[PDB]
Amino acid sequence: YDIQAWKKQCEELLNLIFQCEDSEPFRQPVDLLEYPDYRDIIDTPMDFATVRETLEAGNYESPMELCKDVRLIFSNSKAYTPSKRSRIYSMSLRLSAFFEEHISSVLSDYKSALRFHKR
Ligand SMILES: Cc1ccc(OCC(=O)N2CC[NH+](C)CC2)cc1
Repeated sequence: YDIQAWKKQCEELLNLIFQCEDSEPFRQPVDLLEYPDYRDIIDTPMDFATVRETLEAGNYESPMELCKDVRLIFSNSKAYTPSKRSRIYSMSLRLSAFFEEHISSVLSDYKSALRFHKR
């Protein structure tokens, strides 16, 4: 029933993701000196520090908005990878499975709490 519970649930999930070795390439923006053509392929860079900062600033209204930004991290990895067998893309696939496994109840609980609020 708690309409606000998603925020701490997302903070905790972000903490687990930061602790995970698979999040290393995604903890800060992609290095434009290392990948000089990055912005010719990727329109909207996104990373987990930006997600965490947006959440802490009180700039997400729902866990759906947070989930859209996290999914953008993974779609940017899929778009920039030169191959399906690349190291960073392989890490993003595992991290995405972990994120999706944990975010499902956060989204369901929030949507259920909002429906209860409007019963
Ligand atoms: C965001 C992104 C996504 C996929 C990439 O695929 C190539 C890769 O994973 N590497 C080749 C270059 N090494 C220095 C690191 C390993 C690279 C960057």
